[PDB]
Amino acid sequence: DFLQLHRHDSYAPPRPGTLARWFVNGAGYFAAVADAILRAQEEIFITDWWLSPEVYLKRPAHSDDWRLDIMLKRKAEEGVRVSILLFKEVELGINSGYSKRALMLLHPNIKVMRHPDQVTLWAHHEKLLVVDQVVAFLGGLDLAYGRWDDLHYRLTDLGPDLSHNQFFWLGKDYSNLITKDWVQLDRPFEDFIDRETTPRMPWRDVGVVVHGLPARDLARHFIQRWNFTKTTKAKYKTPTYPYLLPKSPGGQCTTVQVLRSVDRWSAGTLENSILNAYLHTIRESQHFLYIENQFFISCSDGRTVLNKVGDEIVDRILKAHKQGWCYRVYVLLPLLPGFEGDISTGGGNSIQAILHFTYRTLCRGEYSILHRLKAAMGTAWRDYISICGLRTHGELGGHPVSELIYIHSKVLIADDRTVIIGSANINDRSLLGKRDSELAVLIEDTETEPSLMNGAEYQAGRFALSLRKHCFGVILGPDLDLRDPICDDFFQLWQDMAESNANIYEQIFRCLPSNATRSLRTLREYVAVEPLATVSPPLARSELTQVQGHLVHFPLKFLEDESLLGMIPLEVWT
Repeated sequence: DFLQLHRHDSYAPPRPGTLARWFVNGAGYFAAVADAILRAQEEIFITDWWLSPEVYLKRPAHSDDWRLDIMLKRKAEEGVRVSILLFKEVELGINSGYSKRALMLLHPNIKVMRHPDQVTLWAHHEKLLVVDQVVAFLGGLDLAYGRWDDLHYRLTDLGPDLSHNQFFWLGKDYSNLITKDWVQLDRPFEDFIDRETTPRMPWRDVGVVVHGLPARDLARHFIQRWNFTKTTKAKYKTPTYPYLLPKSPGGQCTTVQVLRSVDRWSAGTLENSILNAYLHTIRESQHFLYIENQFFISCSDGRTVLNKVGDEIVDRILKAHKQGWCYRVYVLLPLLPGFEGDISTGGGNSIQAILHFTYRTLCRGEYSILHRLKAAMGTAWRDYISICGLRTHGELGGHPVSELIYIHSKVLIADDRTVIIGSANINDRSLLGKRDSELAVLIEDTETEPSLMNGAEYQAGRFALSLRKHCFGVILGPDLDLRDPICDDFFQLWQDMAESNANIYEQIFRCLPSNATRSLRTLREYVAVEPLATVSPPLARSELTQVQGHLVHFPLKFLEDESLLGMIPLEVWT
């Protein structure tokens, strides 16, 4: 199975008959992770870009039960060997030193290695937990603060002996990473933003659990990285860090293939099979793509942006337009990048740098998707691609408040039949292989159910259709017909709701980003106006009843008059 590369040049072959189950949001994912830890008998393997030891896997907490570090300590006390690989930041505020020391203190059977020790731009980004080399969790969710959430996407959490606790996010877990970055992680149960005045930011993400052969394949990636990391410095070469060896509930039978991005620096071998699977899946798609991703930085110029995901999307749309076939691309992006900054004053240079490359993919310049579509078909591009974000509202301090829903997912769905779930963002950092290390699974359905595709009967895949309908249903908010994802009536309904919700949120909250602020000049005057939410809470509440779902148009004109791009290498942002 591992003497030679496979489909998409992956180290692992496709695995038919694999039981797999998807998760939307951290609540179900973290609870299933907890259940799997509890039943571990031999080994637990964990990779994290950030691991918060005191995070709770089930909420709300009333004791030390379900706290990550306590759960791992008890399993280690039972004889389970826990092996953990953490990213070593440049003291970023993730504080891997605190995580390492806390985990190593728990029990002698828990071993942690950090990497890299050299200065580099790139990171270990994959999120993985494997139990007994037979059950594997992956996706966009780190076992970290701020990640737990559910369909309620709560903006508030108002209700150390925890017996009477009612909070869902204790201490550092209550957070809004755009308002303020994490500080003082060695004080896990102390707030660092004002619960009474400062809404948290909802976190949307996608995970998956796979059983059997793909879980063993994922264990083999962990083992390869573990044994490679042993050789990186003298402390890790000793038997204190043992050589690891491959061991030769709602799940759907599928065909699953593991994919990864790794390089010499990260694993001692080269692979970019996530990128390969993305390009092949887009090229071979026949009806639609649904893309929910934290980043959308693509369209190659051969110099500053290299990955061709955006280029394959353009070619696929142009091909469908040339042949006269119905084809839709849904892109769901976070309305603002997840960096600390004040968007009312422009957002700061980190936010603006990401915004620059985001709009470069979307609609600004010769390489953008919309410029190349407009060139071939003019205004008809709106028939083939819709770019949206998510927003919600609640109440705090006696008046409505609003916040974007942070899309941290890294998922693609094609044709209601194929799904890619992993850690890889759509940017060069995740996809080129040479930069950040990443994991993903390509999930192809072999079992189907009768559905619709532009009005015709269509055998859709069970795993993909259930996931796609769950995304659409949450995003759109009973009598909605979600069977057909590309027919004219539904696509119009999608665009109408995205525009209607965006207009209402702008009328009530004057929230940013917005097409109303195309320069920093106009932004300065725009934010000096008090929004209706606080001027007249009753009038604001009445208008907010017309919102349905969370879908909002992604404003394509925000700060379009500014350049948005000093000595940091540009590849930091791509």
